[PDB]
Amino acid sequence: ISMKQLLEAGVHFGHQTRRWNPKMKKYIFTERNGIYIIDLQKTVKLVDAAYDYMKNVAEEGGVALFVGTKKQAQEAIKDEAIRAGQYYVNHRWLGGTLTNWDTIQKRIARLKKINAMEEDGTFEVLPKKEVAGLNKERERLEKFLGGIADMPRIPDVMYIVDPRKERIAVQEAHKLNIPIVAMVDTNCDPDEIDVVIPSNDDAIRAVKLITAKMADAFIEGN
RNA sequence: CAUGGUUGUCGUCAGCUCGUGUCGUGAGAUGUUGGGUUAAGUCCCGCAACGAGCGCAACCCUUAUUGUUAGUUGCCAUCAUU
Ligand SMILES: [K+]
Ligand SMILES: [Mg+2]
Repeated sequence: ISMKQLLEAGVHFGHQTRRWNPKMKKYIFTERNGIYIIDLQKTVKLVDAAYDYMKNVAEEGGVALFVGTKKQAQEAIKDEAIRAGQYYVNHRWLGGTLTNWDTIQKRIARLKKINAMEEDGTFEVLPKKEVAGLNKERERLEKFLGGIADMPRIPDVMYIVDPRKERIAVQEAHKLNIPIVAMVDTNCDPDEIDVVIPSNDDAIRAVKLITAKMADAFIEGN
């Protein structure tokens, strides 16, 4: 990845100066027009390190979970996770998604069952109300758990966009001692993330750029 | 005022709870709250909650329309007689 690519994607932008986090001074370059500017030099070095780290995880046969519910990041992470073959959560991170993974597997099994009914033809012989109601249930299960329906075990690594937004996901990862690779913004906390990627979380182009790099790292590892 | 069984009562009011998860040193909390909606914890939406159970509802009986099968001890329009 290139510094010009980062700048074009707008990675450098941060949030308001008043809303920053002191720990981010380690990565902040300068403030312009009242908003902080991430140090793209450290960003390039750290994204390369994260690329290498994700590559190692992939080569180990590990499972990756891409997390982002930001309006900007939701669609981008879905596409890249699908492309990489690893699983994703993009609409809403359900509390206990991993700490209560055992419970969530029951809903995933329920989702698998409702899919089989369509293929089998139960829906055809199902009463109007039944099929309609079951279709609505299937829609909710897909909308929430769709991106992780086939995740075999607890992810070996969790990539996150804007942990400050994805507070709950970070907490579950810590509880399960799962490494976190996050797009950290000027108002976030870097201590919570093992592999920090100082970047703007509020730029769709930047999110696509960084997320695609991570997905390519996993693909290369495989 | 040792009990089983049976019953009244709030009240057919919409509540009462648990599993896992999470928060809290702890009793506890969350879900069950909140925006709507309903007769209803009824349902949708959002939510560190995700589900489930007892309730609610539905399945049951009766009443209100009707087809078909049946046509006597019931009914009498078409017919004649009493
Ligand atoms: K509990
Ligand atoms: Mg109920």
